[PDB]
Amino acid sequence: GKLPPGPTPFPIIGNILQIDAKDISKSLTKFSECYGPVFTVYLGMKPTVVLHGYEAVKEALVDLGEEFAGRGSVPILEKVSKGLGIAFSNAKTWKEMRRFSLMTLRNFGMGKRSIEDRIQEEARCLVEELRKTNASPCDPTFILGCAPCNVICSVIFHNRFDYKDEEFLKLMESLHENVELLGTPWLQVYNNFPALLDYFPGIHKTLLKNADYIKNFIMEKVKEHQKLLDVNNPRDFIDCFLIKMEQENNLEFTLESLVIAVSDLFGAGTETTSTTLRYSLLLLLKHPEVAARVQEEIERVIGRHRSPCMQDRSRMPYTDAVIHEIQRFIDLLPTNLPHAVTRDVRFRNYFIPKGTDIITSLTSVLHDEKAFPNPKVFDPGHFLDESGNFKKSDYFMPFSAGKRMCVGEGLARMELFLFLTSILQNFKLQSLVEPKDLDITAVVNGFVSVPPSYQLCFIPIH
Ligand code: HEM
Ligand SMILES: O=C(O)Cc1ccccc1Nc1c(Cl)cccc1Cl
Repeated sequence: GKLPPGPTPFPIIGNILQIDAKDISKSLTKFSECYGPVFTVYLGMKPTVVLHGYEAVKEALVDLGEEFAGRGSVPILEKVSKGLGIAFSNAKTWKEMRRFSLMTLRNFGMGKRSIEDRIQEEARCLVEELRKTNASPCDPTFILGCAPCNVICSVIFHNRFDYKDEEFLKLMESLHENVELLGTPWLQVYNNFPALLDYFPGIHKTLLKNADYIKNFIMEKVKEHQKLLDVNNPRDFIDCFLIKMEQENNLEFTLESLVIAVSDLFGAGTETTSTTLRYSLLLLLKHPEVAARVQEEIERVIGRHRSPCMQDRSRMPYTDAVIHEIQRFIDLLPTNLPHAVTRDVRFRNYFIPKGTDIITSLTSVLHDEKAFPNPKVFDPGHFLDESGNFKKSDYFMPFSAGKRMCVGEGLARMELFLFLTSILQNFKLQSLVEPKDLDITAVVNGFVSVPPSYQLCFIPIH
């Protein structure tokens, strides 16, 4: 019996007034200092168990993986998914979509053209459009959003779009707008106070219009794929899904579920990778010696006359340590994505009833002071041994862990490695201000820690 301890909840509104509206993780870490690694908080009337620290997070997500494999409250967004898709689905529907997606999203899961090849083509397109900035000051937000989005287009539709393509920009504008409107760390909130929906219908209204533009953009391509389907040679996510439908026995596979599953991948993989890439460049501007050392490794291992490839990563410990350090340092999703227990569970000396929402503090793992000495300081050394070789850490958990762990983790890491090295191989980064005046403090917008706005010049290396 009994839920974990926690701050005394004021009637109806819960612990809201005790949580920093700008930085919930910071609040969760303060609560943990006086309630321990496992505590409860109220985002309204319903209790939410918070897991803080590597041991608690790992014990639940990994050791008790099935119990914590549920997708917690994610209002509106969960509703547009209609219990289908991957991110907000649960039980059998989730299991089948996730299994299908993992098998399909392998490097060579969709024919002879690997996911790596697709990312390499995009890395070249990214370098080309950066050349078009002609070494003038520019905000990289747009182009850095296009590349990741195009990578997903390539793996889903087997097609990429020009960075000036109307529908594509629209897709990104529809994706962006939708994630912005439906942005908040709590998330559990829209499943609580209905009066707020009417006070601020703006956030909830355009979603049907744009999330439908997304669903419509996708459905349109699906129809095109059905006419060109080759059962012996599927070349993208859609074909593989269409084949799974043709033969089948699976009622979980419909054109409706395909559209939603594709919406999820786009939603989960576009903004995260884009933000990480944008934050990467900022950190390189902030610590130019890091950028210089990565370039030294690029020249020595890859050289100047060929595109970087995944095989290069194992031979580039410094660059790998830098990519790991960027993800750990930026802590993209401070509180992960909301989980929920799939059944009554006795976690340690506490009892957690089925359906209870769970929040895991990834910030507490990624910034553990013992696993990463001086955790608030950017230092690739956190992933380097005394001999300059790459050093793994069980605390490197930016993609989460367990049964719900990021489905596109492999794809994301390839994108970071190939885009960053292709960028540093072809350009020197020049900031308008000195590193000492460069703001690198993140501001959590929705679920994501985004870097402050900045501009830079991409000076071609020749
Ligand atoms: C730097 C980029 C990325 C980061 C940091 C990231 C991080 C994460 C995290 C922390 C979660 C939540 C895990 C949980 O519930 O415990 C997640 C979920 C997910 N991610 Fe990513 N992600 C990134 C890129 C990608 C990409 C490129 C794709 C798409 C191909 C994608 C697809 C997914 C999906 C489908 C889920 C939901 C999985 C499920 O509920 O079973 N992610 N991601
Ligand atoms: O699913 C979407 O349409 C995007 C979306 C909206 C709200 C909350 C989460 C997500 N996707 C998502 C996922 Cl699945 C993991 C990490 C980060 C993000 Cl933004």
